[PDB]
Formats: sequence, structure tokens, C-alpha cells
Amino acid sequence: PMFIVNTNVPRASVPDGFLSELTQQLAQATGKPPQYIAVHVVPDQLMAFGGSSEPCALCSLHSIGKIGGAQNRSYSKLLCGLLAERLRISPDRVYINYYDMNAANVGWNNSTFA
Amino acid sequence: PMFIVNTNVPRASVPDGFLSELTQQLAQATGKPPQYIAVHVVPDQLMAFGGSSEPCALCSLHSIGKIGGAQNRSYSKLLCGLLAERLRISPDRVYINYYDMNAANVGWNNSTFA
Amino acid sequence: PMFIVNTNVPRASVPDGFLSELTQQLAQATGKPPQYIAVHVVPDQLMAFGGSSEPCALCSLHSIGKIGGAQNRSYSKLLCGLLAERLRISPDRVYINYYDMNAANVGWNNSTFA
Ligand SMILES: *C(=S)Nc1ccccc1
Ligand SMILES: *C(=S)Nc1ccccc1
Ligand SMILES: *C(=S)Nc1ccccc1
Repeated sequence: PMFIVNTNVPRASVPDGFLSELTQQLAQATGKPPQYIAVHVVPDQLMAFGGSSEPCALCSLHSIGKIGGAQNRSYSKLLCGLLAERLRISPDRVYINYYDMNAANVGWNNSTFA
Repeated sequence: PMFIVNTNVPRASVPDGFLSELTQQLAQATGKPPQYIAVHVVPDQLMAFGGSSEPCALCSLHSIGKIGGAQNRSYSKLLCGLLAERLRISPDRVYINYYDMNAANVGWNNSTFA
Repeated sequence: PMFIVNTNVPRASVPDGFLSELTQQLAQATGKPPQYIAVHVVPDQLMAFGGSSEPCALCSLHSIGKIGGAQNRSYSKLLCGLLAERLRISPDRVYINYYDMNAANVGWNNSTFA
């Protein structure tokens, strides 16, 4: 799986260890090996949520399976919790788009996962 | 909707009020409350369109429904119009990817919209 | 088609000519005139792959059709090859998400491709 967070929170407000914590927590939540988890944090963005420039985030999670109603609710609780506790972003100012990728549509190591 | 614009136009050429204008115009265009709308503008990018580094944009619009042939043509006229007027980007150097998201695949406020 | 690369490799390590090379190589690979090809490279990113911040890349390729098992394997060999040669990123630290877009869901020039 891969997780991207885009936020208007400044770079200096992203704590040491944040990418490592995301990696560990995503491994735990998806049950997948941390070796293949990718994470990407993009601070200092020009963004608004509900017309307001208070702290917010727009995120994506891509996974080959492990995407669905109950799973995505669990991921949202986990990820909004992390964004609130580490970046001080209110959960009601976060969107996360979930993508269930077909293995044939994910490239890696000169080939695909199919 | 959530609207993201990535462009090689520099930050100083993005006019004051642009995020709010995008929010207002998308609210009016989708018939939705502005409290739902998220906007994200990413200037100063290293990009090319047709091999040329003249002003261009790569964009995404995500919505839970309200995505379809006629609706997407209307969004494109609106959004290319704003990019032309405000960022001086030719409409034939803009791509907008439209995504019809399922409510179960959009996280918000510790849960999803399902 | 549109190709986006997000990487932790620094801006100075992206060769002059890289966007033009990507455009030409993708034109040849997708069978499309280069006038339609968009490319976007995002260096200096805060990212990790497998918990490590060694060079890595997270990419996307969007196309109206011409996406599938064998085609995507060929794109992955091409694109991982270029990232390895030009940016010195190991192919096993690259993900490429492939998206088969419907023509009605791609805006361009005040309308869509439908
Ligand atoms: C998870 S091991 N990685 C992943 C899943 C889906 C798309 C890209 C990467
Ligand atoms: C477009 S109104 N944005 C949107 C719709 C539904 C849920 C969240 C955001
Ligand atoms: C290639 S003609 N351009 C393209 C394909 C898919 C989505 C956006 C742009």
C-alpha cells in the first residue's frame, strides 16, 4: 500500500519520526509487510477546506485489495487520529480517497504485481 | 467536490483570492454547500505539455456522484475558463481527470461517507 | 496520456532534458503524438518506501485505454529504466499506478475527450 498526505501545515510542524510512524501504523492496519509500504507527506500547501485555510489535509490510500466499507472506516479512524495527534489537524478537515488497485495496474521493479 | 490544480505558473502569478473563487464557483457549479468543497493549488511545478514548458496545468476533480458526460463538459468549461482568466493558461494546455468516488471510498472525520 | 513522478531525489539531480526525454519515450511507447503527452516531475519530496528514505519514486500513468496486463508491464520496464538511468532510483523502490480513463472523464480545451 501507499499513503499520501497533502497539507497546509508547515514543514517545521511535521515531527521527527512521522513517516516512520505512518509506515508502522499502516502495516498494522493493513496487516501488510512494512517493506512494501510507501508514504509521502507534502506540507506547506496552498489549500482550503470548506472555504477556510485553517489546517486541513487531502490524502490518498492505494492498496491492492484490503479496501471496503468497514476497512476504510478503520483506516480513517487510524489516519485522522494520527493527523490530529501529530499535525494538529481536526478530523473534520481531512478527506481521504481510497483506491482498490488491480494488481495488473500497479508497476514495480520493471514489471507489475499481476 | 475536491479540486486539485498542478501548474508550472509561478506562485506570484496566482492571484489573491484564487482558492476562495474556486470554492465559490465549484459550489455554484455542483449545487453543493461550500462547506464540503476542498481546493488545492500547486504552483512552480516542473511540467511539460506536448514537450513544451509554456504555462500548463494537470488537474483532478473528485466527487461522490455528479460526474458524467454533460456535467464534466460543464466543469471543464468553468475550470478552464478560470485557469485562462486567472493564471493565463491556454485551455488546450489543461487536462482535468474526473473521478466518481463511491461514498465508502471517501474518508472524513474518523469514518467514511457510506 | 499523462505521467507524474514524485521523488525524494533532489532537484539538482534531475537532468536537463529529462521531461523532453520522458515525452519522446512515452510518445513512442503509447503510439500517441507527443503533442498530447503531459509529464510532471516532483523532486525533493518527503517520502519513504519500506521505511527507508533511500531514493524512491511514486508515479502515475493515465491513458484513455491502452492500459492492461502486458501493456503495463512494458510501460514499467520503460519507465523504471529511465528512473534508474537518469535519477539513480532502484526499480524495486518505484511504484507506478496505471489508470485507464474513460474519455468522458478527461477534460481538455473547455470540454472533454468524449
Ligand atoms: C502496498 S505493499 N503498495 C501498493 C499498493 C497499491 C498500489 C501501489 C502500492
Ligand atoms: C464535492 S460537494 N465534495 C464533496 C462531496 C461529497 C462529500 C465530500 C466532498
Ligand atoms: C493522453 S492523450 N492524455 C491523457 C490521458 C488520460 C488522462 C489525461 C490525459
